[PDB]
Amino acid sequence: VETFAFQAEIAQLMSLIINTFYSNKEIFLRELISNSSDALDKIRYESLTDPSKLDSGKELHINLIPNKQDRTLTIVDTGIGMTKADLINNLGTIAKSGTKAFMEALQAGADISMIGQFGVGFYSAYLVAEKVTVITKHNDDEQYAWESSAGGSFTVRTDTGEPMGRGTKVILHLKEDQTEYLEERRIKEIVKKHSQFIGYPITLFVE
Ligand SMILES: COc1cccc(-c2cc(F)ccc2[C@H]2Cc3nc(N)nc(C)c3C(=O)N2)n1
Repeated sequence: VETFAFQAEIAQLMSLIINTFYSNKEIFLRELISNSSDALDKIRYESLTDPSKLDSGKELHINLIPNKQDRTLTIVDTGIGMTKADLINNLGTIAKSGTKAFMEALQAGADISMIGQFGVGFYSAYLVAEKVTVITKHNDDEQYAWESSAGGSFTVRTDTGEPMGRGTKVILHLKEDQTEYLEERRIKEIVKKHSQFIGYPITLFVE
């Protein structure tokens, strides 16, 4: 298990998300579904010039899986996935610029729901989760588990768990007061409200 420091700017963003009073927490789901959709668009387009990129799985979809026993909501996609370099180097580079812009927008009167416009919507997971675990597999790289409970550090390890083919699984370990996001009716309401035109099947699993 390797432990890494977030860039100061990203730690600052995470603290803002965790600490700011903001009741409209439900937007985390739209942000993660949007990320999944982008990842699916990316593998689909790449496969037009290299069909072998789908050898790791042809089906392009999103699953939402609540588990009341574990108190987790998992968002699974069969998108492009992330390499180790993405997790430790590349995504932090884009996150730095997006965070700066988002901060400027907030000072000028924007609100937290607009986070996705700045390309850093992933961190909205921390509106509802005390810990986020991400399992990811990109073609030609290993399966990794990324994890963070904020506090300025994240971990990465090679994942020896259930092989996933290709894609990303975001596992939200929900805060004690955010268990509404495990309820079928609530998730259905939110998907209908904010994610109705996503161009991939979204299957809401039941418990
Ligand atoms: C999903 O897990 C993680 C872990 C660390 C950082 C990010 C991240 C951060 C950003 F600022 C902007 C974008 C991302 C991710 C968001 C993402 N989600 C999904 N489902 N799939 C992919 C390929 C990505 C991706 O390419 N980038 N995402």
